[PDB]
Amino acid sequence: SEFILTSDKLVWTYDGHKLQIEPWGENSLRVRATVAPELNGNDWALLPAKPSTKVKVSEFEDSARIVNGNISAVVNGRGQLSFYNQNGKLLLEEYWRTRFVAGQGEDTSSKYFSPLTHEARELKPIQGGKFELRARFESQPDERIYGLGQYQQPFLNVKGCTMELAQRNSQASVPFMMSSLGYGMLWNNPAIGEVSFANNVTTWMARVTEQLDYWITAADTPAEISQQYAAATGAAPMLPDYAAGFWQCKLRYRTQDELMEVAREYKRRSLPISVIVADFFHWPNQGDWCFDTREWPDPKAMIDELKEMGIELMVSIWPTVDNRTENYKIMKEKGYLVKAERGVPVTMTFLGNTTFFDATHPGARKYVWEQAKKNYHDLGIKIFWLDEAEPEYSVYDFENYRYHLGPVLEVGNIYPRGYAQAFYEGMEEAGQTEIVNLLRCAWAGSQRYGALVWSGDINSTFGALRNQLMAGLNMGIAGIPWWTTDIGGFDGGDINDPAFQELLIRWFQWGVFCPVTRLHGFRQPMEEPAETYRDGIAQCMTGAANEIWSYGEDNYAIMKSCLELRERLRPYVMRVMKAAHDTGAPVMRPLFFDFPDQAEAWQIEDQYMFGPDILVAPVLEAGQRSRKVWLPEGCAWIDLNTGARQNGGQWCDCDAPLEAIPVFIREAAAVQAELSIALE
Amino acid sequence: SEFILTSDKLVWTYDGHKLQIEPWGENSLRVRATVAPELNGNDWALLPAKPSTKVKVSEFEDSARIVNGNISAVVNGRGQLSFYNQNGKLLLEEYWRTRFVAGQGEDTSSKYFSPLTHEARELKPIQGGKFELRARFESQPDERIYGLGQYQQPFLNVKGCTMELAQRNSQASVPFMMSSLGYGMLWNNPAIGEVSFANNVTTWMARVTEQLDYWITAADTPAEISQQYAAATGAAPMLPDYAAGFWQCKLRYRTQDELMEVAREYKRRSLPISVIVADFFHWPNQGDWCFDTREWPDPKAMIDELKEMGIELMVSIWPTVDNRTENYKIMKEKGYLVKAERGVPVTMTFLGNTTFFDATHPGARKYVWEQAKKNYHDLGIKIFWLDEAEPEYSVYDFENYRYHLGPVLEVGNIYPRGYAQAFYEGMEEAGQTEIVNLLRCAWAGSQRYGALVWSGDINSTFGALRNQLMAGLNMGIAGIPWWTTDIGGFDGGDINDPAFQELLIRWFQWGVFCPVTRLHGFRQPMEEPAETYRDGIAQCMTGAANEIWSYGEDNYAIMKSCLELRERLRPYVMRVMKAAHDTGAPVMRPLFFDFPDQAEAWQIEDQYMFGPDILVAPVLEAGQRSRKVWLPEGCAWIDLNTGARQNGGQWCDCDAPLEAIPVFIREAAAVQAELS
Amino acid sequence: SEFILTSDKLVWTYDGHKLQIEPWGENSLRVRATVAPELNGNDWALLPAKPSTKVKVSEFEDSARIVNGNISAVVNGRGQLSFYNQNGKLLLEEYWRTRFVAGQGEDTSSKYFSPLTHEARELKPIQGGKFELRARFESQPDERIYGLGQYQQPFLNVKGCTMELAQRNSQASVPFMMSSLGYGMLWNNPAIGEVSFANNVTTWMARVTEQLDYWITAADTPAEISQQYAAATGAAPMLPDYAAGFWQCKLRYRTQDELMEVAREYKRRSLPISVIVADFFHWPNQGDWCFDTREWPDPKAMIDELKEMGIELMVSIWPTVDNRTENYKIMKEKGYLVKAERGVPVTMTFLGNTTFFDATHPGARKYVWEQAKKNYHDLGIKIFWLDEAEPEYSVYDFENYRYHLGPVLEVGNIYPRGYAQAFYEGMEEAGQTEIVNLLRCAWAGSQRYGALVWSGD
Ligand SMILES: O[C@@H]1[C@@H](O)[C@@H](O)OC[C@H]1O
Ligand SMILES: O[C@@H]1[C@@H](O)[C@@H](O)OC[C@H]1O
Repeated sequence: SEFILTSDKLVWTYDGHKLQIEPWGENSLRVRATVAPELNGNDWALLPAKPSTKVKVSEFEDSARIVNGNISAVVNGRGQLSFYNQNGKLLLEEYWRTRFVAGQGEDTSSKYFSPLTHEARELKPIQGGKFELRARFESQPDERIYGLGQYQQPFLNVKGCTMELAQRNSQASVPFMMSSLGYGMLWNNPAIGEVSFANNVTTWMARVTEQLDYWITAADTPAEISQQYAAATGAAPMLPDYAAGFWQCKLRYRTQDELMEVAREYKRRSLPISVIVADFFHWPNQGDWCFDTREWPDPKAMIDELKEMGIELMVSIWPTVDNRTENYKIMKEKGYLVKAERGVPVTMTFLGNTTFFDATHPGARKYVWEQAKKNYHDLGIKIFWLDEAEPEYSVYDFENYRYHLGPVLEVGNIYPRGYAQAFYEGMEEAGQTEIVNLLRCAWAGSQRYGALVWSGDINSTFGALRNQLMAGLNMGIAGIPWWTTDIGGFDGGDINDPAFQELLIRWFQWGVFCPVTRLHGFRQPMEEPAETYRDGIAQCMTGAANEIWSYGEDNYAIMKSCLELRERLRPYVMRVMKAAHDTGAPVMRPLFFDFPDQAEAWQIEDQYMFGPDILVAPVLEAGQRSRKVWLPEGCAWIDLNTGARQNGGQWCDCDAPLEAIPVFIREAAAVQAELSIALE
Repeated sequence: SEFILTSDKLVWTYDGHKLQIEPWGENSLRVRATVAPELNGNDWALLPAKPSTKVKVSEFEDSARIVNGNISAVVNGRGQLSFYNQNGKLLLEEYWRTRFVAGQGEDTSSKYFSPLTHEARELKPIQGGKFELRARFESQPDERIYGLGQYQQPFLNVKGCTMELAQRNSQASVPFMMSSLGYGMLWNNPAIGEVSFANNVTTWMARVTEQLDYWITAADTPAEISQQYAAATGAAPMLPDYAAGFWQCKLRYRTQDELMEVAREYKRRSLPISVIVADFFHWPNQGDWCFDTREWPDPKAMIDELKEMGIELMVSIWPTVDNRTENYKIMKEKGYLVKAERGVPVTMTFLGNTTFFDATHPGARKYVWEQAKKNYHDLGIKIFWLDEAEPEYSVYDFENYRYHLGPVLEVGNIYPRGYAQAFYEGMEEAGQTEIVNLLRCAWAGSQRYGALVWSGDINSTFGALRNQLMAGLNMGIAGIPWWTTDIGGFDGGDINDPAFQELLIRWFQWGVFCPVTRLHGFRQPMEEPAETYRDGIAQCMTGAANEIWSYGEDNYAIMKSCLELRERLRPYVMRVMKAAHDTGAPVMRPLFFDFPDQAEAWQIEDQYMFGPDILVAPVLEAGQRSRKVWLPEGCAWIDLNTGARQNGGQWCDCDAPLEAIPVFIREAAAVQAELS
Repeated sequence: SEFILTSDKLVWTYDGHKLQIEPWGENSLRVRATVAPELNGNDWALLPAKPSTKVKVSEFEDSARIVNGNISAVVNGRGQLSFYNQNGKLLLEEYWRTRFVAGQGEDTSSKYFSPLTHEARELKPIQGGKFELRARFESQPDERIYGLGQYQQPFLNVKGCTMELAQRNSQASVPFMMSSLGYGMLWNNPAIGEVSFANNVTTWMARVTEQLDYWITAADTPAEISQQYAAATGAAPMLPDYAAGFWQCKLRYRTQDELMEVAREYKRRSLPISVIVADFFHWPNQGDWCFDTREWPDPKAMIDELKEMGIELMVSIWPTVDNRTENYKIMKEKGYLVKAERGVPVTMTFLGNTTFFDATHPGARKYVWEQAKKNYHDLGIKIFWLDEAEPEYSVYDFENYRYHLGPVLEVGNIYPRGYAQAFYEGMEEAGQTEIVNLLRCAWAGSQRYGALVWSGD
């Protein structure tokens, strides 16, 4: 057992195991461990640390301590690590269950004493290869845990849940967690694996990795933890003003004329609309990244007319390259494609045999961007829909694929970040200052590349709606403030069905109070294409209509008033977006973000704060026409739908007719005067 | 998608996947699934089923259904399975998250619709080999889960916990679970893996296996579930009388004279003592399985004097075979040893380079038994301490070891069952009835081989005591009624330390109300052997004394009264042991076993029932001199220590002086008269 | 298909596969290939090359060519490589059997056209890991092949033989071959593997590696090839004069008295004797690296008398460290031991449970040297018997052991070179010139560390 200490770094070593703990921003430490000769140069999501104020390394009781403001790490003589805040409260301790550790007998008075033989930093060597990593920590009885990204499950607090650390359609692993004990932790490792916050033990796992790497931070409030995390992995940029308005989309406007008729119809009805969208397969083949001139005869004319109308066009980008295209040949020559480890060299079989571009290859990123620049951005398109961003392998056999940076098992989760990066850096280089792209997935730090994330191809049910609410709130805690969904969900909504229409309205009403308000879906009844193939290329179907007038008159009136409300909220939304850019605060956030000292704020999962001034209580059940709403203590609240003033610190039994979900405004906030509050 | 239905069997198939559901005892079904050409012949823990008269297989719309009494299974046209009780209530449903399944689009109105692509029955092919199995089930927000064996954790209800399906010192995987929703389930698969009862999904995993195999049972009460499980995997036999008395042990009586002096001191003071124990390294070398005559000059004379005193001798058995022994040579010739897949052919390095005998090899079982028969059983020893039963690899690299029945990844967890079987079958064939052996580990069905399990080499702390209460209760739920601990814990207790002495008293008081009352440990200050080596063989140390007079007179009086109390309890213990044999009920039970209709019985984890008539509320903290005790509704309760009558259905603040823990007797139960 | 050419380097690339060919000494080329982003910094046995002044790089038709004195490499537009001497004679040709390669159809008039689909440079990805390498070359009907090291087989010419690229007691993989066609080739890769010079195809194999790396040289005579190889991997030093005399040894002189009785009896009979040897287990325990004073009560007096007699003492060094020793404890603390990947942490069980010192770890080399220096070299011992140099695992499960430089599968064969290096560098640092140590095993370049190899048990 040997400490190698300096005035601002704590190293411990035994039998080739090196543990290194150091400052990494105010109130924060980075922890790395390896059994390789040295630590490698991989920083993954961590940006360079701003030098720390008042770091102190010391020795006591055969241990070493490193303090960095509000956090301290204690490594004992057996190499066992625990973290404390400035008040001496335990935040996080390693889980050890051994009788012999670091060449020493374990202390029999400790819960660490056990014949089971579990290590807290298990770097299990893979034969012929690298290491399978398990980092074990003790569970704590009181601990509530948030963040981790976007998971399809009805749990805000994920203590007791196990999350796959992998990217799949409708899932985003963004492995920053925030704990009710007053710390946050980033698992700074893009390897395929798992995090289980089991009641009996916390275990983070990487299938293949070179070393343990995580970042841990402490503060007295959630807001400070979020700010410290944004300083560590990057701030969201400022949202462009157009992105706070209404986004109209469906699967799919098949032609220029079809898309333009929808846009004109919105303007004819004097309805708000800021973005309209050309979904996938508007192109000749996958990997061409251009409009098919047969269905889209004059894209610049479309874009020019849309600009007169005050509407931005977004276009679908797919990361797939079909093996019959010119770009396949060139990208294959240059090694810009992902590779199958075994079997046929095809990563996806949707409407052709395609291979994903390698978003971890800087050359590939630049190649794909410059195709998009030439064929889209140069025409005035300022938003890209970066779909299939995981990427969506036809079969998720992560072991069978390899990237520029290594096997998908080792580096796979960073793919969506690189995909976002390709377009952000490219667009910034082309002179665009405010950049937002719609990403289906993300990793830690994706926020810095202007990633507006949406929750993918979920089904159209109340079950899904509930899952999306939890996922979006957890995404915000994981540092992704720009987040949205397909209003109505993606799959299964028949436009004539009363059950789906009710879901649509509830989801739309929630959508008004999401970071971005975006209507999209694959509506039934679907329509097969006229011809199944053209030039040997399989043709893409479309769903039914998905405009706000497509669901009858009564529903149109509700959705129209939702659009008008969203317009009135735009100034507030932009203030909250600025605060996200400035402070790392999420836009939609759990009640505990704004009211951390109130017990109920840590228990309630079916309410949230849309910025600091608006309390939202969505309706998550079919048929429900009332619900209970807790009003936080510390201010009075104005009921948006009735104008009644309610004191904080009580439960209200709120009416929830089909026409409105319960929403309350913080009394005397600037947003109160910006809204029209009717008296009923 | 194709159903193949008969009068008593449901089969579903698509793309080589075969799902087979059939009756397996009353109110029970066996579920199997494979992508191999056919199901194999491995039954593992399941005994032959008594034929069910009431089985009914039906087809309706696109689905098929099989009912066996109080359980039914429905399989839809997409091969997705859920279970219901006789009232039609959901017990358990598979977890599917796909857009396409069984050649069909998934229903978009169902929570099963998802692009994530998780199957409920994932048989993932291992390249060049067999399958990595994951069986996924939906979680339920109100589901509380018990059993699974013996885990070193402070949780009775294990909903939210993840348990490793592996055997290590102080852990036993016995993978039967009982749910508060009204079903029990056996994972009938000995593969290394894991069970995660996570809030978001339940996942059972097997690292290497040929097929999915589980057994599920339904009843309106826990008692019926326990009974149905015992019919599935085997009844505990009848406990022999002598096992209900006091078992005296320490690490370690180094000589015949040392052991005999302790027994003589117990008799000199007219104290109860039923079993005395010779711990490990009383032998010349590992794999000799005999007394070393230098320290044990006349074993027959020891056993005869102990018999005159009314005491049975138990002896340590280690499954290790040192490579310098004659038995290593012969066992190596016959192929009766465990094999390392890679590296030096050594499985443990404790006091020698040893290799474990293969408890899954029927020949090796017979060989080891016949050695123990010749050197011990023929002398009159009739209890064996089957230690290191996991077995305790120096390094738990399960992938690096192989048994007769296959790689340890595929079959490893059945080792302790085979180890118990070797001795139980051997002793039965030698004419012994009512067999009991002290096993350190178990698998499903170990109870049928007379396995008294103890919780291994835990530390001597109050934290450990708390874990042991939970583990023992969960072992009973998993069908292991004969269970015990080292009173005082194993490791770290200094006999002169007041703090340890307090723990010892609290643990002893609890041990009186355990299925077996057994004093053991490795007490400080330890003593190194005089000679480190003798004939090149590393010599084993000892701990300090561990007799009831070794901790002063005040503690002596307390433990003496504990032994006298245990003797008065013996007829009740034998009644509860017979009930365990007859009905599969545990001996130490969670409150919900006897009071399943009462909410508090499913919440309280620091009280339990010692049989149906005694409520026990252990003191689990240093310095504590009182505690809250919930008294179940439906009977009056008699305070064991005051004789006071208390009505059921209330919380009482109970006196808990150092000299007694709170214990209550069901009013008018036969044991009331027996105890005062 | 793309060539990236400079005046002294040929690079070809397609789909991330990079092939790099460059001069590496007179009449010699280095060949490397990888599918990683770039070539790594591992040179293994190759010393830095003296600059070649007349190197000529050209492109013609769809091909490219690099000439360096007596050798030239030609790479066609499909990335297929062949070597020629100054007379235009074919030396070595890659083995390809495909219908489609480097994005192009294969030529149907060539023996390379085949549905079999074998590549000459097969970097087969290991799932979650690195690469399994096979480098295939055409066999040639009258090629005779020599070198490769020390194999227990009655064949000087090894055309038609298959040699394991692994170290075992009585075997040494030193993977430099000399062909009768007039070239030499070093497989500059320490991975566990195989070289088969089969009549139908030549295949070099590496179980685990990051990249292909070999060195190839051409000349009109063997003597020139041997000279060019010594310039590439290092010259043997000058042998000390005592090493040409008679070395007397047995298993084993157990005591100081027994050894000295033999030495004196050689002198009493007026017989020549230059070296006498103390074999293994003259020490208290494995990893102590000192005389046991019970059997060897005054080592200084022994060495001084042998010096008067004109005799050098050599002593047995074992690389094993028994787990009861003080050096085990310290070497474990510092990470200076070889590690088992699975199972008991024991690499050899001969007369105790021992773990090998990691001869690929620079710190461990220095640690073991300094023990031998304190206990042997400071007393006047000038020769070390570096036994068990493979090292001799009780079980040769190469997949189950890992070194400082990586898994034994990737780097294992360089261990005996590091073991030699530890003592050579240490003795040189202590002021000794003309160093010779008795090594049981070797890799390419072991000669530069004064390695007198013997053929084992
Ligand atoms: O949102 C959808 C996206 O997730 C993908 O499946 O491509 C079509 C889009 O409509
Ligand atoms: O209980 C102990 C057992 O678990 C093992 O370690 O052998 C010695 C016994 O005292």
